Amino acid sequence: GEEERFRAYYERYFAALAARDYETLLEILREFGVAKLVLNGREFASPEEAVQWARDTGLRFLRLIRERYEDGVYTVEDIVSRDDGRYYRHTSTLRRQPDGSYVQYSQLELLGSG
Repeated sequence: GEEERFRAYYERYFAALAARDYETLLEILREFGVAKLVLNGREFASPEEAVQWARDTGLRFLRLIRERYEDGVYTVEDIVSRDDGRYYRHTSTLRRQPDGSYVQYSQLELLGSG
């Protein structure tokens, strides 16, 4: 039931981001086995760097748009914002690796600012 595991993990994830609780995001990434994040092609070598990014930008959660499940590939699209008022369409693709860790590929597309 990898699809159920995916969805329950994302509930914990987005709810923690709705609380701006960046440390819980870290524990969830570690527990699920995400070893690496690549964001618009930039390497974040471990969950530490990913959550440092979230804290440093002041990442906020606005809206979930869709979730799609495939064997070893979980795709989510949501809307997020930063401290500086900028809004993004976020497409995350979590890919299971041969050794059972996951790599998250995030694409962030600017939706604008006030």
